[PDB]
Amino acid sequence: IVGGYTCGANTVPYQVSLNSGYHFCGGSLINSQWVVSAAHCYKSGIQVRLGEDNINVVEGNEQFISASKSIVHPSYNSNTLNNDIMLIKLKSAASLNSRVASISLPTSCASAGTQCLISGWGNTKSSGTSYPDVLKCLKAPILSDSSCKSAYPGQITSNMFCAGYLEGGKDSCQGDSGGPVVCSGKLQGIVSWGSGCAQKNKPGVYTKVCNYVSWIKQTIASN
Ligand SMILES: N=C(N)c1ccc(/N=N\Nc2ccc(C(=N)N)cc2)cc1
Ligand SMILES: [Ca+2]
Repeated sequence: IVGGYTCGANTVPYQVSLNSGYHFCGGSLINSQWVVSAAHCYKSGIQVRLGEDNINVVEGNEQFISASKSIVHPSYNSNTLNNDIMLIKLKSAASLNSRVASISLPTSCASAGTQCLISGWGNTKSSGTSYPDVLKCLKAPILSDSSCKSAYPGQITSNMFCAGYLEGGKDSCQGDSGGPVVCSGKLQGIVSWGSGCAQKNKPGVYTKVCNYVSWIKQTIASN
């Protein structure tokens, strides 16, 4: 997260870190046994780390649970990142508590202008690299689809939206991938992609979760 702020320990209790020996993506807990992340975060041997704040220090609220199953969206296209969404089932149910909480799926889509909370342990620099240890947060509005598609001609699909600040300075970034964009109490976005980070006229691109709620619910119900 570039230009964000320190969330505060466990203030984003649905935020998970996906770990394969190191943090490599965020993900959002959607129930005790399921995380949603970006399909581009897919790897074998994922451990989901819940209750994390400082991802490099055991602070006492963590639950580390291995994934039993990863389900990448049927139509995920890694070239275009269209349908950049994946479900990860945990080997065992997370113990839900105030610091490890699920986030509601949308029942409908969010609108341009809606303010969202984007969070992650991704790079905090737009030039160069600094990875934070504690969770970073960014409040960012959903941008009109037209500004999104103007920003990234030929790359934005109906399964994507832009959020952030065309001015630059405030964005998600590498390492935030897969993490939540939560708007009005619902997971509306997954950190998906962008050009660099917090660059002028290159807002964050986010998987449009509300397109996937049927698939998520059906997939979870069947798995
Ligand atoms: N500007 C953003 N919103 C944004 C930009 C990039 C982004 N990328 N995530 N992850 C990512 C993963 C791997 C590489 C790599 N092969 N070197 C680079 C980036 C996630 C969000
Ligand atoms: Ca920790």
